[PDB]
Amino acid sequence: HHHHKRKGIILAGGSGTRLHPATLAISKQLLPVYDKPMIYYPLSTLMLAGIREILIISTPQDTPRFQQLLGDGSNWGLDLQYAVQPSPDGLAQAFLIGESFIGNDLSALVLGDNLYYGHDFHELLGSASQRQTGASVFAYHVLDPERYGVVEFDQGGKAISLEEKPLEPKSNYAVTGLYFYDQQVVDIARDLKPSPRGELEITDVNRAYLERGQLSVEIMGRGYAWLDTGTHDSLLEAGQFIATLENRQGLKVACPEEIAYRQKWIDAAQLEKLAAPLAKNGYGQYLKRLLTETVY
Amino acid sequence: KRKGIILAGGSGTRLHPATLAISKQLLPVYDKPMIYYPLSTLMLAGIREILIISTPQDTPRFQQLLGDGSNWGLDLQYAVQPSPDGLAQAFLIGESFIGNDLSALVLGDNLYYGHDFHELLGSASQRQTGASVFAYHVLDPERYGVVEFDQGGKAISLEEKPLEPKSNYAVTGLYFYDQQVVDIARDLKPLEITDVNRAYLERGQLSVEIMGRGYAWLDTGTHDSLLEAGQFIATLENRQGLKVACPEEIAYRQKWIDAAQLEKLAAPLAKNGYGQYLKRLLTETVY
Amino acid sequence: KRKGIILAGGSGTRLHPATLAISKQLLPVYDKPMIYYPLSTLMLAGIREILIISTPQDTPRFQQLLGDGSNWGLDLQYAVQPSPDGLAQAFLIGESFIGNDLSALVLGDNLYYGHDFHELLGSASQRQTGASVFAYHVLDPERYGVVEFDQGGKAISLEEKPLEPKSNYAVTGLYFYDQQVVDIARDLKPLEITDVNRAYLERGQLSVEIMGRGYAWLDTGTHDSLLEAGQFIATLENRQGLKVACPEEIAYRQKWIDAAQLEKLAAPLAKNGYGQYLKRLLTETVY
Amino acid sequence: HHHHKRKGIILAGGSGTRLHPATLAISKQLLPVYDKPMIYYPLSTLMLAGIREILIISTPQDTPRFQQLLGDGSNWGLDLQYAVQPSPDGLAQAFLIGESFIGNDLSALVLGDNLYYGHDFHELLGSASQRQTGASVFAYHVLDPERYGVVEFDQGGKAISLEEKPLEPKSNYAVTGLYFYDQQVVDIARDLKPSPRGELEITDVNRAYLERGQLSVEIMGRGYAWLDTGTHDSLLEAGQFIATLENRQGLKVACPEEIAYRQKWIDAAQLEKLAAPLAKNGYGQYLKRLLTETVY
Ligand SMILES: CN(c1c(N)n(Cc2cccc(F)c2)c(=O)[nH]c1=O)S(=O)(=O)c1ccccc1
Ligand SMILES: CN(c1c(N)n(Cc2cccc(F)c2)c(=O)[nH]c1=O)S(=O)(=O)c1ccccc1
Ligand SMILES: CN(c1c(N)n(Cc2cccc(F)c2)c(=O)[nH]c1=O)S(=O)(=O)c1ccccc1
Ligand SMILES: CN(c1c(N)n(Cc2cccc(F)c2)c(=O)[nH]c1=O)S(=O)(=O)c1ccccc1
Ligand SMILES: [Cl-]
Ligand SMILES: [Cl-]
Ligand SMILES: [Cl-]
Ligand SMILES: [Cl-]
Repeated sequence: HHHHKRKGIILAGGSGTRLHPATLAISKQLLPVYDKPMIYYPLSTLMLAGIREILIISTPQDTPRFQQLLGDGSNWGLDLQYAVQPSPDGLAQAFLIGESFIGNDLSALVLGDNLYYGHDFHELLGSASQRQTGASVFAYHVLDPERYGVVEFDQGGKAISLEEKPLEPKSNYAVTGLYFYDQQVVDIARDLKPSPRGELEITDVNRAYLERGQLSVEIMGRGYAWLDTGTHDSLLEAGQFIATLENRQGLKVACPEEIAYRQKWIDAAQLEKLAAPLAKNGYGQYLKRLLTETVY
Repeated sequence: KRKGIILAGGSGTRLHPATLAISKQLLPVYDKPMIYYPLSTLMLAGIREILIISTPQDTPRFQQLLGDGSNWGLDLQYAVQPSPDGLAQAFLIGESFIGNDLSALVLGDNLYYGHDFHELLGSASQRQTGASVFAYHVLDPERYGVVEFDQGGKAISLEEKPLEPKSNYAVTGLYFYDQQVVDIARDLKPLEITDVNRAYLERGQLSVEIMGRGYAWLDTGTHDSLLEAGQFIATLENRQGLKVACPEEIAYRQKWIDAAQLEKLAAPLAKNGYGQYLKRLLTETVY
Repeated sequence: KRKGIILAGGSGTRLHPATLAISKQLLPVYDKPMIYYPLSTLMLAGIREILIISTPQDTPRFQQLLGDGSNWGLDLQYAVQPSPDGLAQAFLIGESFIGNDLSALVLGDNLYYGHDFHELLGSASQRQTGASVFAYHVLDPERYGVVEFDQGGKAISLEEKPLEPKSNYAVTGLYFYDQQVVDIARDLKPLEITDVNRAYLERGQLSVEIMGRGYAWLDTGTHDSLLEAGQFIATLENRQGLKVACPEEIAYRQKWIDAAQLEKLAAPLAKNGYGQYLKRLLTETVY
Repeated sequence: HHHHKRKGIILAGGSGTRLHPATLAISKQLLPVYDKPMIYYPLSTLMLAGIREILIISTPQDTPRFQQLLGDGSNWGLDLQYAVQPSPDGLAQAFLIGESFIGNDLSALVLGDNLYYGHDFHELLGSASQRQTGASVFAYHVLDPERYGVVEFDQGGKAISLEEKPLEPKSNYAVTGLYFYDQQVVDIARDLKPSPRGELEITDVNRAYLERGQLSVEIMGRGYAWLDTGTHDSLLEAGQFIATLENRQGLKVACPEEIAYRQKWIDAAQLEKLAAPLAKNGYGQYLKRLLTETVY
C-alpha cells in the first residue's frame, strides 16, 4: 500500500415501546426537536467534527424513512450510507455492523438522540478528532449520573474507573453519547461478551481503552448544554430550549445546510438550490439569508 | 345518526423540515400523535363512524397507525385529498361516506380541552337540522373565520381571514351539519368552509354557540404553537395523573369496548406509562 | 352572608433566595402577583369581605399592594400569623373577623381555572349549613389531604399526607364553612385543616364535590410548579387576548365597580398591556 | 502619589409601569428568574469578570430592598455600595451618579436585567477587563436588532458605526448590556446632551470611544446565550431556560456564593456558614455539596 481520516456512525436505533404511542407512528430520531428532526442534531455534531462519511444505523423498518429524509448526503457535501440493526443488542454492536464501513479508518460514534449546544463546540471536537491514536470521550456534570456511564477521577483529575449505570455512582460525571476511536475499536468490539442485561456495552469498550492507558476523558464544561431526549418531558424541554435560542438570535442550531456551507463542503450556488423548495417557509428564507449575511 | 370527518390535510412545506420525515397530524403533542386529539373529540361527541381525509402521501400512514378502528369500537374509513383546495372540499370527497346522514367535521390539528366538553358537543350533535359551530374569543381573529354579533348577541356576518375583523370571536375547527351540506358544498365557487357556514347563516339555520374562556382551544399550526400545546397538555397530565384525549379510555368509558378488550390494548404498551395507565383504568374509579 | 380568608402564609426558607427579596404570594405568575388568583377566586364566589392573613414581615407588603380594596369594590382587612402553626389557625386569628357569619378559606398559592367555575363555587357558597370542599384527581396524593370514597361515591375518610393514600383524590385549597368552624377550630389539638374537615365529616355535614378533570388546579409551591403555572396562564392569555384572574375585570362584571371607576384604574396602567386591556373592557362585549 | 483595578456598576433602574401589575409589588430586578432574584445574574457576571467593588444604582424606593437582599457584600467577599437614580434619565447617567464611586479607576457597567450563559464566559470577560485603555463592548447576533444599540461592521470585520434603536438596522449585531471603560468615561459622560428621547444614551458614550479609535467590539458568539428579560414572556423563557440547565446538570448558573468560593474571595469555613440558614432547601444543600464535590 502507498499513502498520499475519520468516519462517522450515528446509532439511531429502536427505542422500544417506552415512548409509545408518540413513537407508534414513527421512530424517535425522526421526531422533531422544535423545528427539525432529531437526527439533524447528532448529524450536525459529526459535521462540526469535520466528518463527511457517515453510517446511519437504524431498525429495518426505519431505515427507508431516514433514507428519504437524508438521501446519500451528496446535496450537503456528505456521503451517507445505511445499515440495519435487526435487534437492539447494545450500542457497541454498531462496530460489528459498521465493520466494513469503518475498514481501516478512525471512527466516531454519536447517539441518535443526543443534543449538544455551546461556544467553541467546533474546537472541542477538533482536539478529539485530531488525536489519531486511542479513544476520546467527554464527561459532563449531571444530576442523575445513574442513567449513564459514570467516570471516576482521582485527585489529580485522572480518570481511574468507568461504570455503566451504577446504582451508586462514584461521581456526577456522565459519559456523553459522543465517542472518538482509533483503528483498535472493531477488534475490542469483537471480543466483548453480552452484559448481564443482554447488551454489548459501550462502557466495556471504553474500559478497554482505559485499561491500556489510551482513553482521553475531556471535560465538557457546564457552559455547554447536553440535553436529554429520553422522555416525553425531556424532548419537550429540548424543544423549548432550542426555540428560545433560535428566536432570540435569528440563527439556527444544527442546521446541516449551514454547517456544510460554512465548512466549504457546498458552495453558494448549491446552497441557493436547497433554499428554493423551502422558500415559502422560515427555514428556506433562513438558508437564502445565509447567502448574503456575514455571521461571525 | 351522525358521521365524522377528520380533515388531516396537507400542511405544505411550512413546517419543513420537521414534516419532511412525516406528516403533521402524526407529530406528537406531548405523549401522543396529534390526530388523537380531534379523534378523541369526535368520540366524545358520540361519533363512531369516521372518515380520515389526508394527502396521498399521508393517508396510508394514518391507515397503518389507526387501522379500521375496530380495536377501539370505531369504524374508520379513509380518503385522499389530491390538492389542498380548501376545507369545504371535505364534503365532495366525503360525499358517498356521508350518504344521507348528518355529519360533523373537525380539523386535524385542532385541540380542545375543558369541563363538560361532552355536554357542549351533546347539544350540538342533538340539533338534527341546520348547522352548529363554536365561536371563541382570540387575540388574532385575522387568522380565522370571524363571527360578528349584534347587540342582542345574534350572529349577523361571517368573514374568512378579514384584514379588519369585526370582532375577536373566531370560528373554531369543529363543525356540525345536517343533510344539506353536501349540496351547499357542490354549489360553491372558488372552497371555503366560511362560505358553507355563510349559506347556513343566510337561511337562518346557523347556530353559533360561544365556547367560553374556561375552555382551551389550541392550534397546532406552527412550530411555536405545537410546542405550547405540548407544554399545556404535559402540565395537565402530570398534575392529574390522568390523560387528555386518550382514545382507548374514551372508548372504554363510552362502553364501545369492554374491560377485556381494554386489557388487550394495555398489553403491548405494558412497559411504558401509557400502557400502565390503560391497565390502571381497569381498577380505578375516576369521576 | 359569607366572608373570605386568604391564607398567604410563611413559606419559610424553601424558596430562598427568590423569596429573600419578597414573599411568595407576591411573586408573579406570568403577568400578575400570585395573590391575585385566590383573590379572584373569592370574588368569583361572590365574596367581597376578605381577611388576608400573612407573616409579620409580609402583611404590611400585601397592605401596601392591595389597600382596603375600595378601588375594586371590596372590603379587605389584614391580620398576621406569627408562626406557621397550621392552616386551621386561620380560624382563631380570623375569629373576630368571621363573627357569626359563614366563611370561605382559600390558600394563597392555589390557582384554579375552568368553565363554569363561577357556578361550581355558587353551589358551595349557597349551602348555608355544614362544610363544602373539592376533591381533584392528582398524580401525587401523598402531598395533600386525601379523600376516600365508598363504592357509592360517598366520602368515608380523610387523611393528611398519608404515606399510603387510599385514593388519588386530593382536597383542594378552597374551603366553605358554616358558623361551627371557629368552635371546631378552638377544640383542635396539635393545627390541621384536615382535622377540621374530619370533624364535619364525622357529623355527616361535609359535602365533597368533585372538581372534574376539565378544571385546572395548580399549585404554586415550588420553583418548578410556579414556572409551570406561568407557562400555563401565558398560553391561555396569549391565545384568547383575555385575562385569567384580573380582579378589576371580575369587580366590573360583578357590578361592584362601574364603568367610570374601571376607567380610572386603567389610567395609571395605560402605557402597558394590562391597562390597555382594562380600557378595552369598557367597549368590548365578552361572552 | 505613589503606586504599589476595575470597579463595577449594576444599573437596576426604574422599569416604569411596562410590567405592571407584577412590578407594583416589587421592582423588576428583584423578580426571580427561576430560583433566584434577577439581580443575582448581572452581579454574578461582574464577579466572573474579577470585579469585587460594585455600585448598585436603583430607584429611591427600591434601594432599601436591594440592600436587604445583598447587604454590603462582605459575606461574599465583595464591597457593595448603593446609590439612587431619582428619575430614569438614561443609562449613561450611571457615570454621573457613579462619579465619586469610580474615582480615578477603570469601570464596568452591566444592566440589571441582562442574563448571560456559556462556555469560557470567564475568559471572554477576562480579555475585556484586562485591556486597561479604551472601552470594550460585546456584539451578539439577534432577531430584533431594532431594540438595541446596533453595530455595523465593514468587510474586514471592523466596527464603523453605532446606532441606538435604529428603525432600519444596518446589521443584526446588537450591543449587549455589558460595558468596560477606562478613566475617560466620566468626562465623556459629563459632555453628553439628552437625546431626542430625553435620555443620556449609552450608545453616545460608545460612539465617542469609537470616534477616537478606542472601542473594542468583540463578538459574543452564537454558542453563548444572551437572554431577554424585558417582557413577561421573555422573563418566563429565561426561567425555563435556567431551570432546564440547572436540573440537567445539578449545578447552578449565577450562584454568587459559588462564584466567590471558586474565586477564593471566601474560604470553605465561610461558605459553610452561608449554607447553614439555607440548609432546609435545595439552595443551601447545594452550597454544602460544593464543600466536598470537585467540579471541573
Ligand atoms: C450553535 N452551534 C453552531 C455553530 N457554532 N455554527 C457555526 C459553525 C459552523 C460550521 C463550522 C464552525 F466551525 C462553526 C453553526 O453554524 N451552527 C451551529 O449550530 S453548535 O456548535 O453549539 C452546534 C453545532 C452542531 C450541532 C449542535 C450544536
Ligand atoms: C379532559 N377531557 C377528557 C375527559 N373529560 N374524559 C372523560 C370522559 C370520557 C367520555 C365521556 C365523558 F363525558 C367524559 C376523558 O375520558 N378524556 C379527556 O380527555 S376533555 O373532555 O376536555 C377532552 C375530550 C376529548 C379530547 C380532548 C379533551
Ligand atoms: C377564566 N376564568 C375567568 C372568567 N370566567 N371570568 C368571567 C367572569 C367574571 C365574573 C363572573 C363570571 F361568571 C364570569 C373572568 O372574568 N375572569 C376569569 O379569570 S375562571 O372562572 O376559570 C377564574 C376565576 C377566578 C380566578 C381564576 C380563574
Ligand atoms: C455557567 N457559568 C458559570 C460558571 N462557568 N462557573 C464556574 C466558574 C466560577 C468562578 C470562576 C470561574 F472562572 C468559573 C460558575 O461557578 N457559575 C456559573 O454560573 S457562566 O460563566 O455562563 C455564568 C457566570 C456568571 C453569570 C452568568 C453565567
Ligand atoms: Cl464551561
Ligand atoms: Cl367558561
Ligand atoms: Cl370536567
Ligand atoms: Cl460561539
